[PDB]
Amino acid sequence: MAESDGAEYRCFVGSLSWNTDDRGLEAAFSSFGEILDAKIINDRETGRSRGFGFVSFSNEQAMQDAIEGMNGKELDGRSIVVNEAQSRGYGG
Repeated sequence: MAESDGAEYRCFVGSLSWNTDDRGLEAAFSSFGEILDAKIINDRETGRSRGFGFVSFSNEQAMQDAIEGMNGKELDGRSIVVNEAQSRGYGG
């Protein structure tokens, strides 16, 4: 099977803060399957969080059973949103 930038299991995770990082969303998603990455983004000059990033899985079943359950859950004291991040990442 072809794992490409068009055909990977990568999705967006919003909730994060000046207290939360990629480790904290990885620890909420690691219970579904084996993680490839998580990203947390801020302006490192300004000290200002975007408060989101991406999470990615080694398997599709883990991504889809997560997303269908994840809508409106609470991580690190904040309410979350989930959607796919493949086409916005590919830019096509």
